[PDB]
Amino acid sequence: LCLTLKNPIRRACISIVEWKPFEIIILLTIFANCVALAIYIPFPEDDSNATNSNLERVEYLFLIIFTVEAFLKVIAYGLRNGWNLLDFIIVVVGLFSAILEQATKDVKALRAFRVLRPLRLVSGVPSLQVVLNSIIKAMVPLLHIALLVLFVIIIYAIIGLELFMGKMHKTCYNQEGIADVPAEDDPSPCALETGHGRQCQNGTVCKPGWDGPKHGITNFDNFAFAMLTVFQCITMEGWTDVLYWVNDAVGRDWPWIYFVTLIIIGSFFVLNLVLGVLSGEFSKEREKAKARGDFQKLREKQQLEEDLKGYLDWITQAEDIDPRWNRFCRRKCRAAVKSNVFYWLVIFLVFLNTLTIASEHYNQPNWLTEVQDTANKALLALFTAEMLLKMYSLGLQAYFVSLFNRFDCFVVCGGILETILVETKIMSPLGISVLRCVRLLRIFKITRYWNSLSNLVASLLNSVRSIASLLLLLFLFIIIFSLLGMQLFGGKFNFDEMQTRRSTFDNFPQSLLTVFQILTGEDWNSVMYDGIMAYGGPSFPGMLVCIYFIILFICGNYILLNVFLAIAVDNLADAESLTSAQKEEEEEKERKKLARTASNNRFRLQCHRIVNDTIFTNLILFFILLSSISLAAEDPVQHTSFRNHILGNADYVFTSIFTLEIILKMTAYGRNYFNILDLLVVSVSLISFGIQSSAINVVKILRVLRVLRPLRAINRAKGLKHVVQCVFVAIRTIGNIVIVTTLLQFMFACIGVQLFKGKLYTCSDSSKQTEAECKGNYITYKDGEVDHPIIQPRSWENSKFDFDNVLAAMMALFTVSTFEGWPELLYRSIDSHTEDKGPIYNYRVEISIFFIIYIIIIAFFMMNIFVGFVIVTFQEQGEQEYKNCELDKNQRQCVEYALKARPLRRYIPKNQHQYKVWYVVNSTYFEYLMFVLILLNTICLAMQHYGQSCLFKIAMNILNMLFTGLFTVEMILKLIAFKPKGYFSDPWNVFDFLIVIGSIIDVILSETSITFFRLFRVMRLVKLLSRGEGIRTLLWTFIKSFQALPYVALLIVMLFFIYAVIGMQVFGKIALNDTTEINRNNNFQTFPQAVLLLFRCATGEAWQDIMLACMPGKKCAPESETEGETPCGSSFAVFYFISFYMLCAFLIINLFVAVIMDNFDYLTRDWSILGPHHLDEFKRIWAEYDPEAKGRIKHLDVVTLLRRIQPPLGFGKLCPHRVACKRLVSMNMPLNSDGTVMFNATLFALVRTALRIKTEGNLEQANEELRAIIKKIWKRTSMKLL
Ligand SMILES: CC(C)OC(=O)[C@H](C)N[P@](=O)(OC[C@H]1O[C@@H](n2ccc(=O)[nH]c2=O)[C@](C)(F)[C@@H]1O)Oc1ccccc1
Ligand SMILES: CCCCc1oc2ccccc2c1C(=O)c1cc(I)c(OCCN(CC)CC)c(I)c1
Ligand SMILES: CC(C)CCC[C@@H](C)[C@H]1CC[C@H]2[C@@H]3CC=C4C[C@@H](O)CC[C@]4(C)[C@H]3CC[C@]12C
Ligand SMILES: CC(C)CCC[C@@H](C)[C@H]1CC[C@H]2[C@@H]3CC=C4C[C@@H](O)CC[C@]4(C)[C@H]3CC[C@]12C
Ligand SMILES: CC(C)CCC[C@@H](C)[C@H]1CC[C@H]2[C@@H]3CC=C4C[C@@H](O)CC[C@]4(C)[C@H]3CC[C@]12C
Ligand SMILES: CC(C)CCC[C@@H](C)[C@H]1CC[C@H]2[C@@H]3CC=C4C[C@@H](O)CC[C@]4(C)[C@H]3CC[C@]12C
Ligand SMILES: [Ca+2]
Repeated sequence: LCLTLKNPIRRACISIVEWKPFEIIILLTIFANCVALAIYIPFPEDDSNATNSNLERVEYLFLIIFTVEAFLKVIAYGLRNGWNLLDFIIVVVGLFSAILEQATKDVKALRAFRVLRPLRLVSGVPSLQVVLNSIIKAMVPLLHIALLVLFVIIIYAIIGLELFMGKMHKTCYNQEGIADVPAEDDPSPCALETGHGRQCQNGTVCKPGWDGPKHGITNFDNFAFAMLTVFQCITMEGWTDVLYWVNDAVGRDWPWIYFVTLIIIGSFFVLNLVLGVLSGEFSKEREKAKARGDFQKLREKQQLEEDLKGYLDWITQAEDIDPRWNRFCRRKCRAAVKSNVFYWLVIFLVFLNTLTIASEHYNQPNWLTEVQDTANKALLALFTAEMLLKMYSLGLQAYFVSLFNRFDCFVVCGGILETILVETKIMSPLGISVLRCVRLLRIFKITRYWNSLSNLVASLLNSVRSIASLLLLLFLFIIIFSLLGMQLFGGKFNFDEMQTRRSTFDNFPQSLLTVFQILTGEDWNSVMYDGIMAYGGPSFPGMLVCIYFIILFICGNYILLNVFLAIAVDNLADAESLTSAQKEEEEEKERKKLARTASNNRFRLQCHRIVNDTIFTNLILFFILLSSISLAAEDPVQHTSFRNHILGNADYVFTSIFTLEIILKMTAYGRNYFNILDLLVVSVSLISFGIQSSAINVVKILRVLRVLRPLRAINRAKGLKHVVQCVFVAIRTIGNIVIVTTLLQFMFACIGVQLFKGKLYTCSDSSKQTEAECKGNYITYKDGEVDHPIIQPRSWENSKFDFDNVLAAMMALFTVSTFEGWPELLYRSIDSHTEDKGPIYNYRVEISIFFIIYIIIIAFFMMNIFVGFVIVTFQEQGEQEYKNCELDKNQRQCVEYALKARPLRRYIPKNQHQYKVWYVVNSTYFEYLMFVLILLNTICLAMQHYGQSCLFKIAMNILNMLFTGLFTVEMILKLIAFKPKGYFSDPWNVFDFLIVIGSIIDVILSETSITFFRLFRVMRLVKLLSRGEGIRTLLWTFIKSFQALPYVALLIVMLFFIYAVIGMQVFGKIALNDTTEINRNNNFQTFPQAVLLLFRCATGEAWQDIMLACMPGKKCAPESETEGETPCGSSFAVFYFISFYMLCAFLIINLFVAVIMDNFDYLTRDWSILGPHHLDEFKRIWAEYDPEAKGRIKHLDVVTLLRRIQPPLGFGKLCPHRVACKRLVSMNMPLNSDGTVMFNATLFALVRTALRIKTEGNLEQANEELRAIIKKIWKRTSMKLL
């Protein structure tokens, strides 16, 4: 009993009264310890107050309590538990820190263990323990993804180390010497005159001796810096900063490949991998939950509540019948509610209330607020009257039994209280009158799929327990890391720079806000840089602290994806399935009612023969492609060029051929909605000729309308139209969530308008607190130097995104929900003081919850609901294939593999010396030696550092030559072992051969530059990825899935093309300028640059800033040619940049899930039972027993064949000459000769003996079944007939 020996009971009588009362006092002690840790405020440079001293005093009490508890629990038994060892080490480290603090007086750094005490609160309650274990157990399948991410990070770090090796160290120094790097405020790297980078064409010169872009933290100077930069880029946070810095230090044409490929491979592909693996795991758990019958409990309770709703009023209807005026009164009112007019009346009143609420804005007219107040009072009175009419008619038990009627009742009861409270001047309105807009969802009742939304809410209310437990786990994780961050960076974020940091760890609320901002992944690298500079800096011991921001980013973004996706998936796997269970009851029941009550020289010779043929079908597809290419190659920045002349003239013939084709189209038919489209587009193209001098506004909507050229090829490309149709179907399916999310967004926007109506204004200098004061000039000091003053004008400006009215609030909340620039908006809204005034530092921190709750509800919950709904909808679309035969989706594939299998060829040659080298090469020790040598070579490669010694470089070159020569030696022997005619018949052998000859030419060039071939040396490391079976199979299956669905990605390609063109035609002129989001690096001036900008926006880097930088009121380039001051730049940027972000993202969700879809077979596999992986090794073990594919085996070979098969496929460690061989020989094998039994026959016999066995005499049943529902067999199983 985990005790064995028992010491005398005289002092071990402790397990008697330690069950009920000793299990809770310790939990309260832990809670008090957490509160005390939260109260502690870290001061910079040993400062303190009274509260810190009191807390340090009570820490002694907590330590003695925990030590007494540990001693009592240890005298009970001599710690082996996982969660008790943690308590023991916590208490021992606490004692050590306490004695060190008492004796020596880093001591303080040692007490960072205190943050582990809240974690012990998990162990107290098993309800959180089980959910924590469920969260943890999902980490095992993602270890392969983690290893892949590590390998790609290492490879890209080495490649970037080779490419960008200390190049980011030259900048422009305006002063005659190196004093204060006089290059604006944030200097950028530059290149010398002989270089291809950026040269400052000013009075300044490019001179080396520069620390680096981000204080020397972001650069590929050595392996650690390069790896950190690659990770920070792969997290898709500030990768464009690194890209632009490299584009300034080196040329702009080469290094985009590195970052674009890194983003595509290490971010999008990895996210797809994670989503697929997690979806498979959740589907497996959902299928496992059927045995427990969780869905049965929800189903019975669903059909029971509707019984009570229709029965309580039924007996209430009996009360209304006279066997008093009261019953007559109740009868009239009861039928008044169920009149189909009262419902529309209350809907109209709700819409009127929404109209009244949504009409509030900054400095609204007085009559508007008077009508707002009187209409609000009238509508509140009418809604109270509606409440009274409904409650009296149905009754209290018949009213509160409805879930919705519990919502509007609370809404009215709280709204009247808030109304009176605001009326009596207690506080500004909170906004609780806005949630009356939820009742506007009652319109869905008339439409179909109202019950589908009700099923989701019912499932959520059923699973509220698990939802609360998961949210508690997330909150505890956030609290623990906030305490750790407060301990590590408490008061260390105070540098000399004029702008004090807002995202610090000074207080507990500030630490919570910073940790939440890091978890959302927005500007987390800035916090990491501040934390690095908080310590010594870019040195060896001052950089390790960066790992704190890595685990928090890795262990946090993971937890969310197992908290808000699972909740989204399971509660959507119930409701949909729930809606699948009732939707037959509403069909059979009526069927019960129905079953009772009812009882011209235009022919295919010279004008149409070569029209409908595929040749003409795909000949015009090439011409549509060429027309699109010509459209994409225009020059927007200049209106009159010879380049625009040829393409502006090449379309004249292009439209001439297309117009000719339309003549061939009017004769064939007298017309669906496709052959008009092109015609209509063609009908627009002729206007291009009829312009003359009227190019004022007609062409401004004529040239932009040319982007419809690519999208008319969907009709002529079968498969693309199918994908578009599937996309439209998915849109119509997801509308049910889209409308609800939009309504919730509108509600939050109204609340935000009520909160920050005009409060976000600020003046240029913080001294002036009103617009009247904010006038004239003021004096600002450059870089916080009292001796460097500059006059600057005083400006009274609003926020970039404000809450002045409902539309501005919706824009701001959208930019917040995209996680772009939300910390700045949060910290600007924190300072909002009064309706028309300026900001006060940290006036209301508590308003931050508004920006947090929203992010929890819209950003994290609604989006995950969206993704899970897409996943479940696609799964049910792929699952409804009504093929319910005997073989249940597994034996079908097993029999297919058994039929489509063949032994592998031997290729074991004679000429024993060649056979001797073949035996040497194939040995596993040789493969281990190669893996060791590859690791050594990549270690040598990952050792070069900036500022290295010349002898170091010579030694590295010598080692490179030695390793390369050894690899050529290995390649030659291999070649002689496998012969040139068979050595190259392997995907990996050709890969190795190209690298070796690619690593030789540059070796020759070393003694004679170009660095393209050097990178080949790194690529050999990818061979190490082909060693683990699971990761290799996962990668290969995902790659095949991507190969099988090209048109889904073609949709994203087409969307990128169209938008780009649109951006080139509209925003393609705006002048390039620094200190602006439109510069040499980010612009619409060329098609590749527009594509790069759109990729940047799809990644979501600073798109909310490019939108503002594309606003009207900009000058544009002198290349394009009175009134041209700044009349150049449109207001389309609101619809252009928002819609794109909502479209592209959706398309990506379409590409991910689909790729996941057709790959469920691997994702939900249950490797324990038989599967294609198990049957794969049969060929590998019979390859050496069959000279070729053939199909002829040895009768005696079965002796070792039966032994070599694994227990999952064959038999365990039992004796071979036993019932296994008896059953193998006793069954009905084909009636061939002694050893002329063919491979697939034996394979089918083995797979039949493994599972799915039947009585003798049913072989012909399998024979007819393998041709009825199983795919074609081509009469190839003649030798397998018996
Ligand atoms: C890659 C994105 C920006 O390009 C898109 O356009 C997609 C269309 N938008 P999306 O919102 O991507 C953001 C989510 O990435 C999660 N993330 C990432 C790495 C990780 O290790 N763990 C993890 O949870 C996350 C941090 F939670 C975010 O919520 O799409 C999704 C929406 C819901 C669920 C999954 C993806
Ligand atoms: C089908 C054509 C329009 C697509 C679309 O319409 C919506 C209306 C309301 C809410 C969402 C959408 C929507 C999206 O497809 C969509 C939008 C966003 I924002 C979104 O989240 C991505 C931004 N952010 C996550 C919070 C990433 C950091 C996702 I996933 C899907
Ligand atoms: C059912 C709901 C969504 C309907 C709400 C629509 C009406 C009431 C809203 C939508 C957009 C709003 C406008 C948005 C912007 C401005 C500009 C501002 O200088 C005066 C107010 C004004 C003109 C708002 C008045 C109210 C408005 C017209
Ligand atoms: C996230 C939690 C669970 C674990 C992460 C470990 C972090 C917090 C720990 C592990 C190793 C630690 C570092 C180890 C060594 C040094 C050098 C010293 O001169 C200052 C502290 C510093 C820089 C530590 C900072 C905190 C640190 C980075
Ligand atoms: C599959 C689709 C997206 C491929 C589209 C390829 C076409 C549109 C691209 C590929 C290469 C591109 C060219 C590459 C380089 C330049 C030089 C630059 O000074 C003007 C644009 C110009 C001339 C580009 C025009 C557009 C272009 C021709
Ligand atoms: C990724 C695997 C396979 C190879 C890389 C692991 C080892 C060899 C790497 C990891 C960290 C690396 C070190 C990181 C930092 C420096 C400081 C620099 O001034 C000289 C090189 C030196 C000392 C690197 C040498 C190589 C190194 C020790
Ligand atoms: Ca960002």
